[PDB]
Amino acid sequence: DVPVNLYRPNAPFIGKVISNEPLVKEGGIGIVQHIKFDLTGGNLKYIEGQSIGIIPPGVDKNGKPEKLRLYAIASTRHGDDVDDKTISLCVRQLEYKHPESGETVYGVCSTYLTHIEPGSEVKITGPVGKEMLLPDDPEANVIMLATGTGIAPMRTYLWRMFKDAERAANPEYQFKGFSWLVFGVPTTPNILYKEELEEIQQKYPDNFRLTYAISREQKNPQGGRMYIQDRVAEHADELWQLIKNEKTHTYICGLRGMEEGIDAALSAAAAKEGVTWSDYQKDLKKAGRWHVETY
Ligand SMILES: Cc1cc2nc3c(=O)[nH]c(=O)nc-3n(C[C@H](O)[C@H](O)[C@H](O)COP(=O)(O)OP(=O)(O)OC[C@H]3O[C@@H](n4cnc5c(N)ncnc54)[C@H](O)[C@@H]3O)c2cc1C
Ligand SMILES: NC(=O)c1ccc[n+]([C@@H]2O[C@H](COP(=O)([O-])OP(=O)(O)OC[C@H]3O[C@@H](n4cnc5c(N)ncnc54)[C@H](OP(=O)(O)O)[C@@H]3O)[C@@H](O)[C@H]2O)c1
Repeated sequence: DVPVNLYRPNAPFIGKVISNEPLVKEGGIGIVQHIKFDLTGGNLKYIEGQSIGIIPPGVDKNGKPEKLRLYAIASTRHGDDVDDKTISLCVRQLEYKHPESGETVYGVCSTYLTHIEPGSEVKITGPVGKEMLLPDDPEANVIMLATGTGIAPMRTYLWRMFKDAERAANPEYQFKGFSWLVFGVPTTPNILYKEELEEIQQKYPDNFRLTYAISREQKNPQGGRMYIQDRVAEHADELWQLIKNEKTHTYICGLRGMEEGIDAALSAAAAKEGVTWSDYQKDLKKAGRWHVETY
């Protein structure tokens, strides 16, 4: 019983922004915002791992109304206030140089979202998605591999697993498994949710492990920027040991470029033991224990 499309793109939920809080500390690169919306009055229900569409105001270059952009939900089903009245997103402002013009360009929806004021009414659709759901089993193991805003669904899992108010609100889900987050961002001030992630590891050293790939402050053994797949390769044998456990789920969220390198580290470790990764991975997919959301 997973609710999907309670509000469709043609008839979105309209809710007010409650707050818009900066996640990149001083010295960091660009802007990433934690935005929380009010759902009271409507009936938008959601669970961890799902996404929502935001429809920004305006029309594109062709005179057509702007389409929805999808964003991973960043709060648990209860919302950040733990009262079932809200929903949060974790949004990067898109900013780039035009290939042949040199001008600074900004994305439409991510600029709209990152500069939104509390009290603004926003078009919301969904929730959508069944690919990234957490298992109900409190004895599952959870491997999370995340670049940038890819942390968003991981935040829904981790908070559900480890937040005081969440543990008090979910008596049927007291997590006892092993949890491992590998998180790739460019700088320390760019570590989204740093303090809260570090708080979790301190309180649950046996249930949660936190590994960073800080791409501009750390180098991989081969001279390059420290990326996710370099952390993966570094712990490849242990991770493969853990993936072989039938209770283990793996979640990948962020850049598609992280996948090729993850498969190569694991293909190597799995071959040491006479197992062809790509076929085993095929089975994991079918059994629904390999979860991928790249964009
Ligand atoms: C499943 C899913 C989940 C997502 N979750 C999140 C999330 O949690 N947080 C988040 O911030 N985003 C997330 N996104 C991405 C998000 O949906 C938007 O795509 C993003 O915010 C940019 O939208 P925009 O409207 O700001 O940019 P737009 O105005 O739509 O512009 C994007 C277009 O800009 C062009 N572009 C980009 N770079 C260049 C370049 N270098 N040179 C020339 N053109 C370029 C491309 O044509 C691209 O299609 C997710 C996407 C998907 C599909
Ligand atoms: N990471 C994502 O979730 C994602 C998804 C789609 C698009 N993007 C692009 O990145 C911009 C910012 O993204 P955002 O804040 O989520 O992420 P952001 O903080 O940049 O974090 C992305 C991390 O991925 C690293 N990285 C770059 N190329 C990689 C590769 N091939 N394999 C593994 N890791 C790699 C980046 O390192 P360096 O920059 O130091 O190389 C950085 O540490 C977006 O506006 C978009 O242009 C990112």
